[PDB]
Amino acid sequence: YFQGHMYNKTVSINLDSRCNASCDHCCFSSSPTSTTRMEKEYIRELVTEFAKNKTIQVISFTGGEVFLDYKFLKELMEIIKPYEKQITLISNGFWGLSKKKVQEYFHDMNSLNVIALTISYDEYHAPFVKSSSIKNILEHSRKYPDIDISLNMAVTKDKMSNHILEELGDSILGVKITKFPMISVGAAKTRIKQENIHKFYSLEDEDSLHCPGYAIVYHHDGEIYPCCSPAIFETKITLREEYNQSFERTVEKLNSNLLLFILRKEGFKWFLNILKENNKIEEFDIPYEFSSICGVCGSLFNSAEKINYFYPYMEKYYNENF
Amino acid sequence: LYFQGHMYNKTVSINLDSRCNASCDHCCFSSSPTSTTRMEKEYIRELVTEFAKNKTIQVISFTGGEVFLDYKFLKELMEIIKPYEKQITLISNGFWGLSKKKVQEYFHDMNSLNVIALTISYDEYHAPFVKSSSIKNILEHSRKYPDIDISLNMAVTKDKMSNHILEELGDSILGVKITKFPMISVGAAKTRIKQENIHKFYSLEDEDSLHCPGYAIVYHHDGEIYPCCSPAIFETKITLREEYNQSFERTVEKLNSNLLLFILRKEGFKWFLNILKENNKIEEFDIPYEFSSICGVCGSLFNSAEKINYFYPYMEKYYNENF
Ligand SMILES: Nc1ncnc2c1ncn2[C@@H]1O[C@H](CSCC[C@H](N)C(=O)O)[C@@H](O)[C@H]1O
Ligand SMILES: Nc1ncnc2c1ncn2[C@@H]1O[C@H](CSCC[C@H](N)C(=O)O)[C@@H](O)[C@H]1O
Ligand code: SF4
Ligand code: SF4
Ligand code: SF4
Ligand code: SF4
Repeated sequence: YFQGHMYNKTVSINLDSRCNASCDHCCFSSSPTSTTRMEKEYIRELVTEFAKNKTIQVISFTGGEVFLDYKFLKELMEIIKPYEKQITLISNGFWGLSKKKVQEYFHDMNSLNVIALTISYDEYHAPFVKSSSIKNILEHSRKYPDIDISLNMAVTKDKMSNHILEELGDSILGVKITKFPMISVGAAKTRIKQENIHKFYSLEDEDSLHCPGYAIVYHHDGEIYPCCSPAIFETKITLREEYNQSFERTVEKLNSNLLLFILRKEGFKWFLNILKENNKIEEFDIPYEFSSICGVCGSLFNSAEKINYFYPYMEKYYNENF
Repeated sequence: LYFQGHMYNKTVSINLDSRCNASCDHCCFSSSPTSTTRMEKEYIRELVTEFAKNKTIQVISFTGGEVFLDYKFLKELMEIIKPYEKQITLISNGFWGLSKKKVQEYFHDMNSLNVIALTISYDEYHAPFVKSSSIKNILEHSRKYPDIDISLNMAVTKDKMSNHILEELGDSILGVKITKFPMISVGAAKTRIKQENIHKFYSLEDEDSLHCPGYAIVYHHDGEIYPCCSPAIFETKITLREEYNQSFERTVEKLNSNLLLFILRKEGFKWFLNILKENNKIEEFDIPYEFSSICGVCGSLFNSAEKINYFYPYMEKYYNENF
């Protein structure tokens, strides 16, 4: 039906860049002193709109650390509750230190339709959160089979989290664990040696270079991104045109965005072939090797000059097709 | 204009054979190269043809045994499904990863035959039968096929937690969903593993946490049809086959009209446990106080015709009160 929009069923909101941790890989460079965030009242309005929206099924919350201002998170989950939307959360699990706190939060999550909780723990998070805190959360989650539990571990060649998993003991039984490489963005750009980042892809294997898929995120910088990959936040791709924009308008802009249409239909080779034919790979600092497809994305579109360079080619594509 | 009809009709699993190249000490099926339990090949072709033609089934899953052992047969079944465009899932011990030719050829076939998920099982129990490098070859090659969801399932006990297994896989596990899970004490796990080494972190006190993970129809290699994928269901007297040539529509109808399973789903295990507790039947029914999974309660509640029949008057009362 031309505009079918298979992106209006989920939305993510990044509540704050503030975090109790200061992870050396952090794509947001989050820390207790981070000040980037949308205003609380503005977030209440966004959440109220997402709860009332008839197509949205799932609302996800991320940061930063969303459990740091738990009173506000619970307040937003209560706005959604009469509308019966599903909620997902991601956390560093610092709150797991008290088993009593873990029991209160799980009681709330279960009564507020939280269907998934992802806990991030690895050698990068370890200086900030104790292993026992993660174990308390993972162990208590067994009492709530309707909450899908995941453990996400960000790794490098020198920090593969092998001993982290062992210290977690049997608390990880039944938990989906995913170890993933670093995206070279934020604190990972300056605090991690590039040689320690796993390189799985190169500029020549163009057949594997396809975006995994779009998902709308209202970010703590006040912008709107087409996915939640750490790489996207340093790009200049935004779906925001004004302060008070509806989700119908955000979805319409995502579906009519020519760059994103070309990226989805043609893959990253359409853009890489333009830079290669114009001898711009070195001028635009495209890395030869990357840890993920998102690494190409971030390097192609992380400046106004780099994005604008494609505009005459996109205009030609629009005229040729359609 | 039609409210919700039958549930559990969007997926089906078929267990192709109990034969396997491995002889894992935990195996719920007691699979080995000498296992003879299996439905006939032609009978399976008919089942797969019916599932492919079926209007509601979206996903067809294959398991064993080791389904890649008789690759020619598996590929034939996947080819029957192909014109109907159903999604397929596979689970394997990955013994075929030792051969680079098999890895390339099998991934090409899976991608062209709409295989959306492949689960590889590797742990200390599988390790004597399949080399680590074989698993590594499969995981590494899977990166070239991003539309195939890859999972690593590791069966563990207190004495065999598979800690070194993960380390020796290196970075081939990056992006792979790993799940370590405890044992269900069925099959070879009943006699070859000490009960003390099986994790038992679920209890009866977690009454509100006692819910069945969900029903999924399984056409098993013993020729029976089961309402779920748990190794524990085989020991219950809960089955879905009434005759040799039974349609999938009939299997679904039987599952949806099973009053015990309706009550179990809607009310949870506490409905049955509360009846036992009120009449002091927990010890008479050998209900364990601790268990590795909720399926452990299931197995103990319904493992005899007399236990199932004990609930009949209460379920009849429930049907009359509700509906
Ligand atoms: N440079 C980077 N590359 C890859 N993953 C990164 C990253 N920076 C952060 N992440 C991951 O992005 C996820 C969300 S971070 C925000 C949620 C919360 N503070 C948490 O840590 O879970 C975490 O799993 C984190 O490890
Ligand atoms: N007693 C038991 N308890 C729990 N999981 C078991 C089990 N016996 C077998 N399994 C698991 O059931 C799954 C399917 S076994 C059949 C598929 C294939 N041979 C394979 O090993 O993957 C495997 O992950 C296996 O480890
Ligand atoms: S990765 Fe998560 S826990 Fe670590 S600094 Fe970033 S926001 Fe905080
Ligand atoms: S390829 Fe680009 S748009 Fe697609 S998920 Fe990765 S960063 Fe986002
Ligand atoms: S667990 Fe899988 S690989 Fe091991 S014996 Fe059983 S069927 Fe074979
Ligand atoms: S609780 Fe019973 S019916 Fe449900 S999956 Fe486990 S064994 Fe099967």
